[PDB]
Amino acid sequence: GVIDTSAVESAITDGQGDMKAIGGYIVGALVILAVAGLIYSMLRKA
Repeated sequence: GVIDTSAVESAITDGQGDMKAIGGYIVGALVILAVAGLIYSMLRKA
């Protein structure tokens, strides 16, 4: 019958399992591709 010591286990128990493991790699690849776009910026002459 605890209303706070047990809460800390709840977060661990409920950390977050739902496509977060495989899904995290998919978003990471999108960020590297945006970096290549800067090369076209040379045409801007800035």
